[PDB]
Amino acid sequence: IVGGQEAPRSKWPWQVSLRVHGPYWMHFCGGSLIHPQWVLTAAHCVGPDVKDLAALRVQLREQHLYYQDQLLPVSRIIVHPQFYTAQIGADIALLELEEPVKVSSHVHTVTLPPASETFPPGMPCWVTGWGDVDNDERLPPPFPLKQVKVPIMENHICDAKYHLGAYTGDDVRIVRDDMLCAGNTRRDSCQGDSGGPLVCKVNGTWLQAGVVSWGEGCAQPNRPGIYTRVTYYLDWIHHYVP
Ligand SMILES: NCc1cccc(OC[C@@H]2CN(c3cccc(C#Cc4cccnc4Cl)c3)C(=O)O2)c1
Repeated sequence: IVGGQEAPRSKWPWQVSLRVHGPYWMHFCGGSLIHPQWVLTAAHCVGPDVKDLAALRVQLREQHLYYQDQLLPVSRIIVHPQFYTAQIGADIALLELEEPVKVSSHVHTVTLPPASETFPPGMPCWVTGWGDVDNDERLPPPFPLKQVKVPIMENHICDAKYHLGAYTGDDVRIVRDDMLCAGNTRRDSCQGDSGGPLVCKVNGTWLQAGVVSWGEGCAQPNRPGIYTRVTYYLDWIHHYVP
């Protein structure tokens, strides 16, 4: 997370950390709890190549990475079948936990948006994670969960931005309809936040608008952060999640 601050302990009870086996179980992506047994994340965190489930664990909301881990194994990794690269799209995946977790005020699910919600510029939205705090700058110990409020940019304006300083013809769409843009040169997600949630408060309820997906670096001019647009994948999600 670039900009913003440490999250208060009561916030973002759905945030999870994805861990890969090594000298220690290291954080490499975010996710969100959408059902007591299911985690939503980015396909690029776990694909397109099939990896060994044994080498993956999920950590539910904690204030600091690593201190008091309770790591959870995964029974299934379901990756959207359209996925092969983040720039193309369908950058979305589901992890089924081996057990359903218990929920409380401290750890619970996020609400998914209705098919119709567009998330227009000016909506209050936050992205959260334990990712880089600037380009090639990791989150320092003790690894607090960070949050930042990010401004939504309409897709067409984001797409135009992405064409500035680029050779790509204006009619070749880079920022696609199944994607969403947010952030600026002071506020953004970054490497290590991938797969985590962008949430917007709508009529008093937090809805997950986006999954952290890609962008050119972090907080760079004319290069807002790009998120998988959750509304586009609701039917797919509901094929697996009760
Ligand atoms: N700040 C959000 C965020 C969050 C999490 C991970 C993030 O990046 C992870 C990786 C790094 N990377 C990347 C690296 C270098 C250059 C480019 C570009 C471009 C471009 C420019 C103009 C027109 N067309 C195009 Cl395709 C893309 C990317 O795409 O994914 C970003």
